[PDB]
Amino acid sequence: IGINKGGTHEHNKIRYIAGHDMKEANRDSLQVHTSGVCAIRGTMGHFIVAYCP
Amino acid sequence: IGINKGGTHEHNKIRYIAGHDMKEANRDSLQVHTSGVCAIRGTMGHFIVAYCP
Repeated sequence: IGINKGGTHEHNKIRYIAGHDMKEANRDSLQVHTSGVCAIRGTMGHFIVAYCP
Repeated sequence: IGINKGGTHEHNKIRYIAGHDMKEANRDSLQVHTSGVCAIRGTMGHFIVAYCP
């Protein structure tokens, strides 16, 4: 998470690559959830850390 | 619910109070849910009434 073609500190941007070309997307649409509705505390880099039912 | 600095019967005006001021918000985002999603019937004032699994 959190790269804008370079080092940056923010929480409204996610990167992915479709094919062999890099792309963009929005972090606010990111969601991780088990059988029940789940929530995200706060993450940085490759890892997503949270509580979850 | 349903107060816009005065009495009104409506479905798209919710007030949330941060600090010692008054603020505007939309009722459409009001959702109550346990592990399963609940069902809102229609409410008035300080009270909520609903079915829910």
